[PDB]
Amino acid sequence: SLTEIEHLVQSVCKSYRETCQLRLEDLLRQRSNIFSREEVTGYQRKSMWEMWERCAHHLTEAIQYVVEFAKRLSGFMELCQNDQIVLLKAGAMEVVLVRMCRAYNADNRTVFFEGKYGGMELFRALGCSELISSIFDFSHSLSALHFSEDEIALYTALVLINAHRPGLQEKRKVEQLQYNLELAFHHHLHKTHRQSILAKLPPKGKLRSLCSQHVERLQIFQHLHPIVVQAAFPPLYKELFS
Ligand SMILES: O=C(O)c1ccc(OCc2c(-c3c(Cl)cccc3C(F)(F)F)noc2-c2cn[nH]c2)cc1
Repeated sequence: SLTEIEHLVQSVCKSYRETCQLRLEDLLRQRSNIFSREEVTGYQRKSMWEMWERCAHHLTEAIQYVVEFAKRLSGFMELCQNDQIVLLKAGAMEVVLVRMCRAYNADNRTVFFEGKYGGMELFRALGCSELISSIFDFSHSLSALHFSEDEIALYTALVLINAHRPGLQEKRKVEQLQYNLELAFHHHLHKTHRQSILAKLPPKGKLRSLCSQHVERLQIFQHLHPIVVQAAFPPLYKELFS
């Protein structure tokens, strides 16, 4: 079924376009819009816990857009609730981290944060310089790929739809969706002469490690200074918060 695979491509790309938060052309056009030294100092002088509150809410919103992305993938809603949650819990943050490279400018090592670009020194008050370096380095490695929007869409669909996540109840069902998405992805890369990015994708385990460190830090902050979540997905909220 040739056009069926081209269908799933069009349905993944449309779900991505509807949930990607900012258009790539907006992010690229804003690259010259950079925080001043005075603006950077204002961020650096904020409380740890205020910068935590800002970052936690940006990350919560980002996760919620990823959940909406997943929900709009043909086949995801047909999975059982348990498996939907298993996949989102394990992979939604991984997708957020991947999505970050669109907002990263490798020319000057800045990210688009709250309306302008700035470097990692913007986040000094968080006292997480190791994790922030690891996030910036990761986005720096991905930015070298010059990911197109469809490549990020199909790749992040596969970050989510991974039949190897422990605890799946209907594994064959997740496998079917996974194989169809893998075919869609490989067909698209062939069509665009972009198969060369396959060897350049992050090693399996690299994204897992960075996300587990990231989520562990967020859980520590949340334990010390809980934020109020505008909760839209009760079964998933219940798995992350306590
Ligand atoms: O609207 C809903 O109902 C809703 C919204 C977000 C949800 O979780 C966000 C999240 C966080 C996070 C974030 Cl973003 C910010 C602060 C603290 C955490 C913590 F404490 F959980 F670590 N970290 O990891 C995830 C995650 C990984 N996979 N899925 C989610 C869940 C449900």
